[PDB]
Amino acid sequence: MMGMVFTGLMELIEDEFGYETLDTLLESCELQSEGIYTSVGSYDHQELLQLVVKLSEVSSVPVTELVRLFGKKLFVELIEGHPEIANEMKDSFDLLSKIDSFIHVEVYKLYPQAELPKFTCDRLGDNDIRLHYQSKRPFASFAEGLLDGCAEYFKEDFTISRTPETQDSETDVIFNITRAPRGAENLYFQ
Ligand code: HEM
Ligand SMILES: Oc1nc(-c2cc(-c3ccon3)n(Cc3ccccc3F)n2)ncc1F
Repeated sequence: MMGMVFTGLMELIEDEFGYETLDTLLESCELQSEGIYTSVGSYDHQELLQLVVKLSEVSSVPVTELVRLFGKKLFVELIEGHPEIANEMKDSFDLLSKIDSFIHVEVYKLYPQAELPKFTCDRLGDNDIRLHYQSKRPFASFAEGLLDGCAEYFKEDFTISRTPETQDSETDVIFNITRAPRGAENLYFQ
């Protein structure tokens, strides 16, 4: 995921502010080749970061506020990119129990330039679910951008939380997904 992440980013700055602004972004990153390929490569992580820090100084958009909105655009692009991937899904909850089984397994088999960490899923009940992610590069803001984007297309109301034990720790993060009434809050505390 790097060639199509560039596609979403180019389309976002061109429509939101202009092509002149997109021109400045291009100037910051010198391009040896054409500069716009297709999804099939695999650049560095700093490459994406360089275009992110320029987007944080050119539009004055924070790296966290931009990571949220960016998550929404690219995720719905995949929905309109794989029509039968949407048909096979039944709900966002089922989506959580399908992410590790076939979604990232089918891609891994048909795309060897990607690598994934460990994923486990415990079930506490109906209104509580737990997702454990073991990775050395855990960005909570990025994860919320993709999970909430999915709940954006469906228009549901799920809330992704986190625990304080690994709240400020890396390598392992404990997430808590809770199904709220969808129209109630401040029922208990915290
Ligand atoms: C909400 C749905 C999904 C979740 C939560 C999810 C989550 C992830 C995570 C956590 C990463 C790596 C991010 C990181 O560790 O920093 C990732 C990467 C990737 N995802 Fe997804 N993904 C989802 C759906 C998709 C979809 C729709 C596609 C396409 C079929 C897809 C293709 C990939 C590929 C190939 C990677 C490899 C790792 C990378 O992005 O660098 N993902 N996904
Ligand atoms: O004219 C167009 N406008 C938009 C658009 C639509 C929304 C929106 C409206 C309701 O919720 N989000 N935004 C807000 C926004 C989103 C992300 C970044 C900056 C932003 F300002 N931008 N997208 C395509 C167009 F062709």
